[PDB]
Amino acid sequence: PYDASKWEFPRDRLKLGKPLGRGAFGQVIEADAFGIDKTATCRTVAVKMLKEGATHSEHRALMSELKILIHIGHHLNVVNLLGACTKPGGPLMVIVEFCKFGNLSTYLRSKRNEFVPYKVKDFLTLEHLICYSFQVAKGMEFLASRKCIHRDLAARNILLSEKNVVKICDFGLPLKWMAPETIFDRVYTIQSDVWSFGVLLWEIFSLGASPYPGVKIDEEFCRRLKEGTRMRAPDYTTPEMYQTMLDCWHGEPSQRPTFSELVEHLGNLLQANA
Ligand SMILES: O=C(Nc1cccc(C(F)(F)F)c1)c1ccccc1NCc1ccncc1
Repeated sequence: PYDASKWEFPRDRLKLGKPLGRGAFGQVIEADAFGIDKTATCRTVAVKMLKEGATHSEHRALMSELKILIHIGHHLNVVNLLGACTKPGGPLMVIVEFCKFGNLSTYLRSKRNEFVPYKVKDFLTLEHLICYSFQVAKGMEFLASRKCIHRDLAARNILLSEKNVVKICDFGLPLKWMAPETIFDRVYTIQSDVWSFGVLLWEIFSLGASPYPGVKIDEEFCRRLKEGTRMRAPDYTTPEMYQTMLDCWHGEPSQRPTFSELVEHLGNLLQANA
């Protein structure tokens, strides 16, 4: 059940602004929420709202997401729920903390000319890339502990906040990030998200490059994946990091590492890079 006293926010205390994403359900927009932090301050927030012409299935989907977000709770590497507009008088709105710097893929592409493996300014290092990977693994380990499956784990869903802090989100087909059991059997598990994490590692260590470059996405691509074909090492990877991708891309879901194993593994690589 939904706790109104804890999550209900007044529509009049919200000032909608610049759009961030657009889907068939509605849109993600940037807004200013006045006194959302049990105070009288102004906070910039991200709002997911339904269009005027909305399906009952669309309303159920946004309500489910609100319930999933209430269930998740707070974690530093997961977008935090601040409120909701569920009461009649306007459209259904889901309010989360805003991430100013956008998605990691777009950010890393803008920093290709600003990369050095290590410092002996506004530059990325190997430590940064391992840190982002580590933070995503931590947030995914938390989602697994709350018995949640992401369904769309990709760099476009990894947002960057202040102090190099990355947060897992969901703006919502994405065959490049999909595990073989998800394509061929439609099985969605936490182990199929491990496969997606491997693709996300490739995105991080290629500095925002698109997975499977120049490869046609169809039936042949799918048959090659099932046959054991894998992506070659990206341009900015370490040998250990590429092996971690290959472990995530194991054909058998049970033979892939868990997010808890990846947290420990990436945590040690961060130490070893120093
Ligand atoms: O991400 C949202 N919901 C969500 C749903 C399911 C799972 C998870 C997860 F990933 F956290 F488990 C998160 C979300 C909700 C409301 C508005 C924007 C949203 N995202 C885009 C955004 C853009 C800029 N700044 C912050 C966020």
